[PDB]
Amino acid sequence: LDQILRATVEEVRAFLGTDRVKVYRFDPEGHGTVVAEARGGERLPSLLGLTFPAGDIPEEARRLFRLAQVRVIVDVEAQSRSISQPESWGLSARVPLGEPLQRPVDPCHVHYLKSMGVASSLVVPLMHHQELWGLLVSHHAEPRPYSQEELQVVQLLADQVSIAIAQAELSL
Ligand SMILES: *[C@@H](C)[C@H]1/C(=C/c2[nH]c(/C=C3N=C(/C=C4\NC(=O)C(CC)=C4C)C(C)=C\3CCC(=O)O)c(CCC(=O)O)c2C)NC(=O)[C@@H]1C
Repeated sequence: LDQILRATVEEVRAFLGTDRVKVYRFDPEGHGTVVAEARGGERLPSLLGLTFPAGDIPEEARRLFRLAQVRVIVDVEAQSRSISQPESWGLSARVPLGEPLQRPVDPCHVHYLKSMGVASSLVVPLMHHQELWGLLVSHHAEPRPYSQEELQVVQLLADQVSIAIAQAELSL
């Protein structure tokens, strides 16, 4: 899979022409690693082989990817801020998403991206069945809204990729 996932990121970037796009594999201990990444004009350094700390994503946000499978970051210019709430109570996957066309990320995450030279990035999850295997994400150094039609291409492409993770898994 590590090999296939590598080629998958090469085709993805092409379709989305995104400067940088990487695949994120989720481990059972919460830790994840980068097994796929592509850079345009060496503009963005390589992070391949680097391990990211799960602490980067508590759990509430991670659930949304498995519950509603929908999350995107708007132009850091719009300064969108996110925060926790006492109401909590997450919504099941049985009921409709009922979420805004956009998702704000707390300031602590805003800078994290800014420090990465990212302004607007789309986060498409890679899952199979009821479990989550990994997470996909595209980085754009410029504002660019998404369309329902174009959204499917990528949103679907990811689903087609997540499916590869499942079928290929049987191999190993
Ligand atoms: C600050 C106090 C906390 C923190 C920030 C933080 N990050 C998220 C969520 C995400 N962060 C990323 C980052 C990445 N993009 C990549 O390309 C990669 C490697 C391939 C990473 C790791 C992503 C994709 C997410 C998920 C999207 C989302 O916004 O949920 C959060 C959660 C958001 C929230 O607060 O609701 C936070 C807080 N990092 C820390 O260590 C602190 C805990």
